[PDB]
Amino acid sequence: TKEDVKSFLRRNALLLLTVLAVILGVVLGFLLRPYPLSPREVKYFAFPGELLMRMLKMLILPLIVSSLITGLASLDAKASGRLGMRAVVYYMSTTIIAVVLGIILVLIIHEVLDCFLDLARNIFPSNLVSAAFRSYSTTGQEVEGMNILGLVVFSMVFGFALGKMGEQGQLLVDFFNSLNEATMKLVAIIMWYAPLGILFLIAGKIVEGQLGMYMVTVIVGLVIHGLIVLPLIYFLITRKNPFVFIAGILQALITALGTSSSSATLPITFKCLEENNGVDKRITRFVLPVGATINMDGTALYEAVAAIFIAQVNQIITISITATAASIGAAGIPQAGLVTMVIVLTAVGLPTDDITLIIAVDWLLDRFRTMVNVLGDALGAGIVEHLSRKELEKQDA
Amino acid sequence: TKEDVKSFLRRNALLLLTVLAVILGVVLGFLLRPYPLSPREVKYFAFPGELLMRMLKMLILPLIVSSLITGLASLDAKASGRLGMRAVVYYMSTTIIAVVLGIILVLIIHEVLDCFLDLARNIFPSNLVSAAFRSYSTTGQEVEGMNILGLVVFSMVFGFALGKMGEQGQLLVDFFNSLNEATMKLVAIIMWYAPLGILFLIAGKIVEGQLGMYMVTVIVGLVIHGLIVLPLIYFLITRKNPFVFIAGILQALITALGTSSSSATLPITFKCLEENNGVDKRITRFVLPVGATINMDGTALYEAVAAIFIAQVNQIITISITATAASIGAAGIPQAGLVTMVIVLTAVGLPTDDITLIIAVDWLLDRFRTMVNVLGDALGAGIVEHLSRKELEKQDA
Amino acid sequence: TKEDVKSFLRRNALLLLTVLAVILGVVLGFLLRPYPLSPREVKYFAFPGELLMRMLKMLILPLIVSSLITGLASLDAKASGRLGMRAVVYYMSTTIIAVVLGIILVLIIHEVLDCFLDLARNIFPSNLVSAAFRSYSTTGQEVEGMNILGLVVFSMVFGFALGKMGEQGQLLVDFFNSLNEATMKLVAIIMWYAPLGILFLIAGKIVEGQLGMYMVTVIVGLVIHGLIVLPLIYFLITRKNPFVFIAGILQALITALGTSSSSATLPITFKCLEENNGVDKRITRFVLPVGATINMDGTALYEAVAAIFIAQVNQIITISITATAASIGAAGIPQAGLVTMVIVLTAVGLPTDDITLIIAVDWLLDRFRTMVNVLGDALGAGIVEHLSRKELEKQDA
Ligand SMILES: COc1ccc([C@@H]2C(C#N)=C(N)OC3=C2C(=O)C[C@@H](c2cccc4ccccc24)C3)cc1
Ligand SMILES: COc1ccc([C@@H]2C(C#N)=C(N)OC3=C2C(=O)C[C@@H](c2cccc4ccccc24)C3)cc1
Ligand SMILES: COc1ccc([C@@H]2C(C#N)=C(N)OC3=C2C(=O)C[C@@H](c2cccc4ccccc24)C3)cc1
Ligand SMILES: N[C@H](C(=O)O)[C@H](OCc1cccc(NC(=O)c2ccc(C(F)(F)F)cc2)c1)C(=O)O
Ligand SMILES: N[C@H](C(=O)O)[C@H](OCc1cccc(NC(=O)c2ccc(C(F)(F)F)cc2)c1)C(=O)O
Ligand SMILES: N[C@H](C(=O)O)[C@H](OCc1cccc(NC(=O)c2ccc(C(F)(F)F)cc2)c1)C(=O)O
Repeated sequence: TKEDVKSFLRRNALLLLTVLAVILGVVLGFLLRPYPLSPREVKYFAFPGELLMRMLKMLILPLIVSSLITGLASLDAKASGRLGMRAVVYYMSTTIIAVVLGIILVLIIHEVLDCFLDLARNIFPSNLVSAAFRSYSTTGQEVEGMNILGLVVFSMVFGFALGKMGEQGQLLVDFFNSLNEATMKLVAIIMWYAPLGILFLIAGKIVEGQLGMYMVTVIVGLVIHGLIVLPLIYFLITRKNPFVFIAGILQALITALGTSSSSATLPITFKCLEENNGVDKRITRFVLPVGATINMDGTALYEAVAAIFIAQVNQIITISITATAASIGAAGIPQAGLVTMVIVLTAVGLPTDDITLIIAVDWLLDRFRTMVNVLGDALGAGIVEHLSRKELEKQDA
Repeated sequence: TKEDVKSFLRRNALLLLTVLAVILGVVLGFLLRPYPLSPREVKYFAFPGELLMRMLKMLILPLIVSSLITGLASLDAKASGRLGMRAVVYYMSTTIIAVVLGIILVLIIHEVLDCFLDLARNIFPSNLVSAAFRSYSTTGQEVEGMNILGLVVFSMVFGFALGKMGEQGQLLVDFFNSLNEATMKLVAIIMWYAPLGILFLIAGKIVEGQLGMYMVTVIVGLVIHGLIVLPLIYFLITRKNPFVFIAGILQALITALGTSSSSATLPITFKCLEENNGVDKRITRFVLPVGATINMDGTALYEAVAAIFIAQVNQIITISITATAASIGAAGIPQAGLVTMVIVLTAVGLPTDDITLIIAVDWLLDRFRTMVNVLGDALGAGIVEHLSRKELEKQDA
Repeated sequence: TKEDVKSFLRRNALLLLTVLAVILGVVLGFLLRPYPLSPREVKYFAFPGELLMRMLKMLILPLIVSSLITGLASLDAKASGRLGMRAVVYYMSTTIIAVVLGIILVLIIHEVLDCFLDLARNIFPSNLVSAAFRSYSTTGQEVEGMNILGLVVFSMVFGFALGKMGEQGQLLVDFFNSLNEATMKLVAIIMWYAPLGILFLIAGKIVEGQLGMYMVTVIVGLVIHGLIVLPLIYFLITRKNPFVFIAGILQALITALGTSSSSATLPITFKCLEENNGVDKRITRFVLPVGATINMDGTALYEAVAAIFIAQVNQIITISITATAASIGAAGIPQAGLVTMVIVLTAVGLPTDDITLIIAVDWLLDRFRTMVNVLGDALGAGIVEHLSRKELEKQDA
């Protein structure tokens, strides 16, 4: 039992390094906490964690495009719809269970139109080159930050258009498969930088009562949905140990607990499922890019608790529907999850000005929130893969 | 005669739908006209027509690039110059007849240097990625809106550079031919959205004497050049019925009567000539992208009438040359045709401040103006195709 | 001797034309010098030289990307490191000899932290499409002008990732080799415009004591390092006549003496080495893109003289290290070499406000400064090619 320890210290050496970086990140951060938290000084200390995010976000653009293009071309007309329906039924339910449990824990223990239009404006981009670095935000009208929604949508219909012309449109698919493979080699390179980054990402961010109880409500709620409810969903589908599957994607969850972005961690998550858990590439390039942008189970729970927590200052159907709708939401400027807090409160009738209270604790919750967002699509991949046994068998020979 | 009606209701079902959308567009627009024409309210009603333009303009960038690249590579050194000379002699004459007839109807019934330099600055782009979403406008110096001129020029010399290296540069040509085909599948998809868009595009834009007579001068002038002069040019070249050819490209003219942009309609025009009229792809990818940006017969007529109409408030050679030069013009910010009205009046000596009069009626004229711009290159394609009998025969085997 | 003159007037006809353009450029410039040097008037006269720079800079982006991608894929794991180590040992020494000689001639005859971070932020781009037209400059935070550093770095690791997957990643390499060849055909086209441009580039820029002696210090210093020291380095490696090699790349040096940018001239330099001097493409696509951005021997000499020249108004180790570090420097906004003058003086302790003195003469020195920057990598190519005899032999069959 205590003899086979060295065989684990050599195998998962980097997995121990990113864990030790989480340990040392708490160490160095609290060590430099008594010193002044000057804006420049903080941003200079949080620079090796900043460099990591630049390498990580540069890799997502040629990843999501090449993923969905080959992902839909390598699937039949009915096979693409089937795999999709299996994923959507999973996405909607996992964002509906997290909101239900999220509403229970808080009730037991404790322009809006222009947003709909901008999302629709972003689903159909006016320019593709622009979409690769610009999103639409009304009131000039194009804000900085890649329009992932417009790219995901275009990549799907373009990829499916290739999968409908076959022989002619094989060249482009063979181009996008080599490009997806090249960025999957680049992710193995940037993988080694992760410990040095995850350290300064959480070391630099810790140098920044009534909220005390709220913090535990969400944290425990996320543990019940993520480490209790979600593994039971996997066992109800595959009948395989999920706590061994989750172990394989640890390097992606540990980084999610640092980066706080399912986007920044999607290339590592892609490697953790294609290499460690050995999931079929045909479904990773399909489920993972969509899942990271739409399936946000960690967000659904946090949006529900925050809406009822501010009600203490002062019709659950108007809150449960909006919090599930906020999870699919990715409009305007890219943020930490506070970008959609105005929309979730206006539709019900709660005070919008009560947001400044939760922002002080939000940053530590964001790290746990992202872990569930990644765990949602990660476990979801196995569930969709197991449910698409016929579709994946027919593709070979 | 009245028995073969159902065989037309099933065949050209979408062509009847876009016509009925033009009918219902007049219906719903005038129905909601008594109500307040509030800025937000109008822009929200004109949203399903707005979404259409986003899908349409996203498709032009990978269309014009792939069109001209394969279009010049699939043609010999002399064959490219020949086909080109046939198109230029046609372009210059169709913009010279429309100005002559345009000058007759109005005379019978009724910095400028920095603009030349910006056009030249835009012919040779400083950066290609920039050119895909930015144009040059002096006084920071790069305005939003794709530099079509710089793309058309580069696409030609890049495509011809591939057509000069052959075997080596075949791979890229085979890539750009699959990409042109993929966006031609995407246009068939967006084709079905057109009725729902063309409805709200003209329904939302109708909720917005001396000019009364001017409006008819241009409208009748356009009918004489477009539906009388232009079909006679086609009959003088092909000796085939043009009123059957124009019927094939109806779905592109009906949309031009809505979108008001030969750019937005170029992907539909590409489908209407490659699928309905059965024109050779080798000349569509050649003539159509250039024709939509340079051959503007509807503009030449409107620029001539507007210049002499403002003279009523108060040397035809100084007006006839500038109005033909305004048609080739595509500099600065993309507009509705009023962007070049300062240039056409300064060179002759007419009052520039008299522009605010015609802008109120310009929007309805723009819809008819574009129809002639599309009809110019559409009929032009057949004429060039028929004139390049030897060049297209030698290319096979 | 005087009989074989016509055989040179027909062969190097364009090389005589660009030389005659340098002659006529001095002629027309001084002819129009008595007239008013109005801002607009100057910019309109310097327009045919302006058009040249637009064609030249549009060609660098698809050149450097395709160059380094095929350049590292067509080399073995150790072969890439070897060729690289040979180039780096050459780069660092040529920037160390130019600073040493630069420090001798001037001493015989006569936030800074935010700059380090921005360079590191630019080495790892956050977005690739952005990197193709945007650089990082702190205090919104992304300035206009292609991030060459981030492109050079990415192009290397992406190209090497293809060279590690072989057969799979051969398609993309065969794509990038056809694209590098296409822009090498486009450079032969733009080559003919060079005389008409180089004329108005130096004709328009000449219409714009204590500094008199400083001007000669640098000019003579550059001649000693470039036309005396550098050819001796080539003879110490190849044992071949360098004054015949330099003659082949004349059309690239003559243009450098006009454009004043090693970027703008890199496509011509690429043609002058691949066509005239007959250097192996395998090392041109390797050494040249890097060399133009990092190896700046003309800058190292000018940075050293300017730092000690301003000391006349008032520890050489603090000046010699910074001037060598300024040569590798390419951060923020693209300039004429004055962008790094604040950094080189703050680290030592010299007055930063004394910059406004040398800017009046800097423009004529810049033209000679660039010639050494181009001559550095041009001669460097031959030296690396000769030093990589084994690596280039093993690549064939
Ligand atoms: C809110 O945004 C999304 C985007 C994608 C999806 C689904 C998904 C996932 N996960 C992936 N990878 O592919 C497809 C999906 C479909 O349901 C539709 C499916 C599909 C089937 C058949 C034809 C198609 C043509 C174009 C695009 C998708 C198509 C592909 C769901 C919601
Ligand atoms: C104002 O802007 C334009 C742009 C294009 C054109 C003509 C055209 C049309 N329509 C198309 N499709 O191709 C060519 C044209 C030529 O006349 C030139 C022709 C050509 C022949 C031979 C070599 C070439 C090399 C580079 C570019 C074009 C070349 C191609 C005319 C005016
Ligand atoms: C300041 O910026 C630079 C960038 C490049 C270089 C060198 C160079 C030149 N000149 C070129 N063409 O390629 C390589 C170089 C290496 O030293 C490293 C070399 C290399 C070898 C092995 C594996 C690599 C993997 C990724 C990138 C480069 C790699 C390639 C030096 C400094
Ligand atoms: N931390 C969460 C959280 O990034 O998944 C989430 O972050 C805020 C947020 C809100 C709405 C949309 C997003 N979108 C992304 O970060 C994103 C996710 C994935 C991609 C993709 F490219 F597909 F990989 C691109 C972008 C993020 C939250 O805190 O609620
Ligand atoms: N409605 C006309 C009218 O778009 O063709 C015309 O619109 C204004 C105008 C003026 C100058 C240039 C343009 N250019 C375009 O709209 C355009 C046309 C074609 C393309 C292309 F990409 F090649 F398809 C790109 C842009 C438009 C007019 O009203 O005179
Ligand atoms: N004239 C010099 C001088 O352009 O090489 C130099 O110009 C200023 C300067 C300073 C720092 C960086 C640069 N970089 C470039 O011009 C540049 C060089 C090469 C490329 C590349 F793309 F690789 F070809 C891109 C950009 C220029 C100087 O005067 O010191």
